[PDB]
Amino acid sequence: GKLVIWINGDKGYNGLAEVGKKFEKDTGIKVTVEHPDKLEEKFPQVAATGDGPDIIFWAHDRFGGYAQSGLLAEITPDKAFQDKLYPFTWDAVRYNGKLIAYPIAVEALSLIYNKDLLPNPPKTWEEIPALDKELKAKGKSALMFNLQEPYFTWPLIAADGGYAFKYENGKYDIKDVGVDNAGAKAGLTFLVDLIKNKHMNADTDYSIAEAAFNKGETAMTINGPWAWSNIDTSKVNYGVTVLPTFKGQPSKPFVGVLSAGINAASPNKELAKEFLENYLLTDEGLEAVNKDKPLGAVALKSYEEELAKDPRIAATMENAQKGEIMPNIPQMSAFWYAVRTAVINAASGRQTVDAALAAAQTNAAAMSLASGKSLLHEVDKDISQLTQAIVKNHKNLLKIAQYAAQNRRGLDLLFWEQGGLCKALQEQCCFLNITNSHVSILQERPPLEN
Amino acid sequence: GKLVIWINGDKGYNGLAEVGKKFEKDTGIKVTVEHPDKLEEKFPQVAATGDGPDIIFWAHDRFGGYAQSGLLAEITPDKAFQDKLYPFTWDAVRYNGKLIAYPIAVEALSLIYNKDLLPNPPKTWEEIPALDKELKAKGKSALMFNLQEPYFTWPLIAADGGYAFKYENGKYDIKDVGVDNAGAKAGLTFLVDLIKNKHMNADTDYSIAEAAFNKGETAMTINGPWAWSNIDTSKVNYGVTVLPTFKGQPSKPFVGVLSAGINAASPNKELAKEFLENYLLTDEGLEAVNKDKPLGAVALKSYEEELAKDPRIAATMENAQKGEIMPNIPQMSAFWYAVRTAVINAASGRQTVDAALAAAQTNAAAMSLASGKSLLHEVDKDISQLTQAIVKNHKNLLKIAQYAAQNRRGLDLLFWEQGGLCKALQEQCCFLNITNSHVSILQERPPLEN
Amino acid sequence: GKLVIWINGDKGYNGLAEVGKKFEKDTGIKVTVEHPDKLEEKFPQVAATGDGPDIIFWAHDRFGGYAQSGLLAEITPDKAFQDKLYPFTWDAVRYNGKLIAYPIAVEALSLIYNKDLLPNPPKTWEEIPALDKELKAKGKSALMFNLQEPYFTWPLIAADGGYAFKYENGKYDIKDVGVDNAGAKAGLTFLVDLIKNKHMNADTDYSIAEAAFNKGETAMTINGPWAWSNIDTSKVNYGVTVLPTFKGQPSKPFVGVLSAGINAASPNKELAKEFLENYLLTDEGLEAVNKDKPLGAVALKSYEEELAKDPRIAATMENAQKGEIMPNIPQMSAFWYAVRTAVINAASGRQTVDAALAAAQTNAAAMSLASGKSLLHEVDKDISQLTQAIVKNHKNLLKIAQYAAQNRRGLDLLFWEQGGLCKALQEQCCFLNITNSHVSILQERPPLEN
Ligand SMILES: OC[C@H]1O[C@H](O[C@H]2[C@H](O)[C@@H](O)[C@@H](O)O[C@@H]2CO)[C@H](O)[C@@H](O)[C@@H]1O
Ligand SMILES: OC[C@H]1O[C@H](O[C@H]2[C@H](O)[C@@H](O)[C@@H](O)O[C@@H]2CO)[C@H](O)[C@@H](O)[C@@H]1O
Ligand SMILES: OC[C@H]1O[C@H](O[C@H]2[C@H](O)[C@@H](O)[C@@H](O)O[C@@H]2CO)[C@H](O)[C@@H](O)[C@@H]1O
Ligand SMILES: [Cl-]
Ligand SMILES: [Cl-]
Repeated sequence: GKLVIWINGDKGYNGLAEVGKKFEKDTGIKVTVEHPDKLEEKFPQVAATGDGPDIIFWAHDRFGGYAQSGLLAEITPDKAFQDKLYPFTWDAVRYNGKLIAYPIAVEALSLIYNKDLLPNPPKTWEEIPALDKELKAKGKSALMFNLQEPYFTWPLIAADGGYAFKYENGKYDIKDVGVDNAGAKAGLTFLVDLIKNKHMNADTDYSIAEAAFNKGETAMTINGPWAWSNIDTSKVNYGVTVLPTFKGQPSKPFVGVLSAGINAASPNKELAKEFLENYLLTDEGLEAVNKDKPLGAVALKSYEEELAKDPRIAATMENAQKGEIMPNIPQMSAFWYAVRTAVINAASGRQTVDAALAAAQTNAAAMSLASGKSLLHEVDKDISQLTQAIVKNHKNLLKIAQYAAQNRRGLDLLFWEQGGLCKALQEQCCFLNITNSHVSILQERPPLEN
Repeated sequence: GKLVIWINGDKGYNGLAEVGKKFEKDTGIKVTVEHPDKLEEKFPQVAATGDGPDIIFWAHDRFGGYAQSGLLAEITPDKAFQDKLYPFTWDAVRYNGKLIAYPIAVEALSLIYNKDLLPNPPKTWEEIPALDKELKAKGKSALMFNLQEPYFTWPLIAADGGYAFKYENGKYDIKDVGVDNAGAKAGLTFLVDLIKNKHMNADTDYSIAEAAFNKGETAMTINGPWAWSNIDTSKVNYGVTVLPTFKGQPSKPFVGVLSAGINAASPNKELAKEFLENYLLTDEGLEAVNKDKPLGAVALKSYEEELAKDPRIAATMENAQKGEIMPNIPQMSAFWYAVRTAVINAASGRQTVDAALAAAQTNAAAMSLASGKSLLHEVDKDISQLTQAIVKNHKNLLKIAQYAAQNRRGLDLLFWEQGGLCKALQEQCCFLNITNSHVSILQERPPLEN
Repeated sequence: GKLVIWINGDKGYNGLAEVGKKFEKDTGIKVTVEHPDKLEEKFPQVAATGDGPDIIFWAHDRFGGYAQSGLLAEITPDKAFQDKLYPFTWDAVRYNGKLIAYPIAVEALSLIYNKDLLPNPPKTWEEIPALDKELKAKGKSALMFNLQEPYFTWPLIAADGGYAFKYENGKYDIKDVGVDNAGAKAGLTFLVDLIKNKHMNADTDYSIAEAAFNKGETAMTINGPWAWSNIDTSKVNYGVTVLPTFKGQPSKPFVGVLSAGINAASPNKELAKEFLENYLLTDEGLEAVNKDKPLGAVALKSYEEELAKDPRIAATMENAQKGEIMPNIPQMSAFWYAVRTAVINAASGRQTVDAALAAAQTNAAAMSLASGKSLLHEVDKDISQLTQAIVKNHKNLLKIAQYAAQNRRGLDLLFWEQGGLCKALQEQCCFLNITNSHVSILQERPPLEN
């Protein structure tokens, strides 16, 4: 009989906490916003047991999976309301020919540079290397951004050719991935060469890249609206514009439409519908959240009209224009996971651009029972070994125990006219009651081939 | 040169032990019947190594898999003998266009109620809730049955729509499952609501549900022929009739034809053929087993004629009539496993009806090497941790040992004119020979990514 | 700026070490040959990280996989050079319609017998049993060979029908395997019957079978050119001829074209091209390696002309003629692995010919997330158990520690006018600083279902 919302801790939550009050005293219903880590992973797990938030906030790309796993309820926006929001963002939230989430805003990474250290930014990726040179001599760097999430480097990977799944005739092809073609390699190798050439680090993430640009330690960065807020507060004269090109090709970023979905396990299913339909998705609702952390190109037509006239937003849309709309299909988590590994491995040097990118593709396929078996049998040789080790420790323990007991025996004899050892020290007596049941249980332990 | 049969401990084994004697002294060949737990799982494992019984008894549904795994021999019933048994039960035991087992009897769950506590039983599922109310007030309950095996609750899941695989044009479609559609959810949610509303328990199984109906603690129950025996012995006036309806739809139970198969690793392959063809599948053979535990609608035409005129049997057939014939395809074990998990999870509340039922479906598909890899790598982070723990224990052990040795040192000095410690206590000396080889082996331990 | 080659330790490496010198002083570039165990497995792993050899030597069958994993560079043999080598061996090294390795020689197992113990060899498999009888009476055996690698017994498995993948219309069909058909079983059962009948052992490998034939302990053996060298040195009058027939059918051996590939991670990519194109693949290059360990039917036309006139080579080609060319497709490692398991299991009796051969086939398919899950959950019940065991050991350790400390306490009291225990023994004091951090870490340990 309440209402709980979940949003990314990197978005305008306190701003949503406000619209969360408008609902409370104007409806009485207590709204509560939460922002946990690994949100996209947590929800599906807690939601699966009937727990979790009534409303979930995340990009549309991973909703199809939550829907496939049957975790949310189909929303029912009255044919009228559907015309308050842009049609293209409605599709982004329509899975299996049905609506599964309320689009909130359109996001697209952009190129943020500090006009005070770089009045004129680079129009090409190819020149950042030599540009970083000049700045490194001055103490700072040229470009810094999160290298932990494929989301950021992907725009470069797609630039010269890379692509998730081919959208063949209004239908994405799962057997048609393109994470390991020419364009792909090209992009990744360049990015890596950047780290290889000390222009970039790899242990670098979000808080690391964010704190650096904001401290003026770097001239460039790649992010989305939500960031702008913290830069303003940092009094650094920044500028938002189109992303650099690669091999003459514009960086193709993956665009996502942040959405609000309704936990199928939710009892307050209408409370939500009305909170989003009549409280959030309003010009004054989108605004409160925006004052907290820029949403970008909101879906509400009325609000986008006086938001689109802003350069930071115009550039975000040009970027999304240059990019592609993320797919819905449940095969995203995999895809994304595949690319996270490639990028991290290739960058960390644990893999090669050619090797990493290949794995990504080939691995998107089914593993034989054989491997599962081999895997199985393998872990056995393993577990078994831990056992004997454990088992052995027990015995030795015992050998030590008896040894101790014996010594203690001689003591009691020395302190006999005292009452043995414990009585002569006038202290609580100790006791070697030693027993390890699991020791045996682990020996019986049937084979894992069952 | 002998002969061994395996049957479920819940069926008429001692009755088969008798026909097992008719074979012995009338052929000399010693027959032996066994009934182990997890029979359907055990056989494939022991049979795989050439061990196990010459003859196996279980429902036809899982024989295709034993045949696929190449565990049984094709039977050779002479075109004449095939007309002693009902044609429809012959199909149930024909895989890949070949015969793999001898059908014994047709089984179909029914509704058993105690006429003395409920003269008139419920014709609908929807009324058991309120009916359980009246009885709970009297001390007993309304319905109780095994909730550990999908077999029992399935009739409800299929009732309003659920289905294993769609039989498209004389061919079952593996890509066409129906464990997560409307009818499915409907049924499961109701069943769960029954437990949710304290009308039913979930930790409840066979022996629990069987002992309750037989003790008169409950008015209803769902089972098959084999059960009737123990009720008779319990002097409870029971009645067997059609299963209740759900949403106006009759509970569709999965019918199985208990069969006898021949271990391909069997040397006494003809001994079997003749034991089943000329000793078991005879009116007097089926009868002996029947006196032990009701087989149901046997396959032997002659015996079914004077068995079908029995209400308990008429109702069993009406039930099977209302239901569907179980598929042969090796993809049953999976399917069944999928539903066992759904039902147990949904009931125990560990999952939701919508979440559980979905898993069942989506999981019937292939997992990426990625997951296998992720899984792999994951278990590593794990195993490794156990190591260091183990490893650490060893060291501490040693620290303790030396500590002990030292103390012992001072003792020998106190009891020096005695011969040290051991000599003064005049007892076998203890010894700290401490060594854990596996400790190192576990350190070397290559990564699991190989 | 160097150059490293990897070849099997069972081939002519020192011979290649020589041609490795011709390159050095005639180019200055230092060449180094290595021969590690599990080469085919090692390379893909080290090559994946950018390490490993610039050139890899192994049969063509597993190159497609290295290419699929993107581990080698496409070679560029000038249209002219391609006519120095036999066209059929060029195909063997062409994957995805591109060249990935330089063919070196064509290999095909043969039948080696000691003319001095068996002037006339068996033309059929069926007679070795009774022939082994006569010889066993004389102290020796009839046939001995490596039973650890499917490569050797495969010629028998394919003889009467077995086959990897069906080559349908210039295209191998992955869904069309034939490791579990009639011919297959036939062959395997016979082979096994050979061991079952004490004519053959199963713990038998290469060094075991090689040392026996060379010591004159056996009259026959199955191997390839590389072997001949060691027999010559052993002064045993051997003979190389066609393989025995099975059920009237000639043993169909799998032929491989030993090839040299170029690590895609290689900086000396041209150094290689020139080492193989102008130094190795020359009549004098092939020769140096040949003096070390027979290559067989080399690919260099000029050298094959005066090599083919040799009986050992004529017979090798007749054998390959009777056999089939190994496929390129990455699905070989699996296939091979599948057959290694079948043969070892069937032979060791851990499985039956019918059961083992089936697994091989059915397992070449995808495993459900279910199994992965079941597997997962299963390992949990496992890991968890090891924990509590470990955990328990810790506690007991502690109980022992305190016990020890206490005893020590009484000692210090006995040796008080000495300075306690440590001071009376005038030795470094011991210390029970006991702490197992992982103990807790392992308790927190989230479930593996994440
Ligand atoms: O990097 C993989 C990740 O990419 C996208 O997530 C973005 C999200 O859309 C943005 O709104 C912002 O919060 O940052 C995320 C990356 O940190 C996908 O939407 C997401 O599913 C995927 O895992
Ligand atoms: O619950 C899954 C289970 O269902 C069927 O097994 C029945 C069997 O047919 C009956 O004869 C009786 O013994 O009880 C079983 C359930 O306990 C399937 O035949 C079986 O394969 C499946 O696992
Ligand atoms: O037994 C499986 C194994 O077979 C073939 O390997 C042969 C190789 O071709 C020969 O040149 C020689 O070295 O011995 C090997 C078997 O020990 C396949 O080429 C190989 O991939 C496969 O694993
Ligand atoms: Cl002690
Ligand atoms: Cl331990």
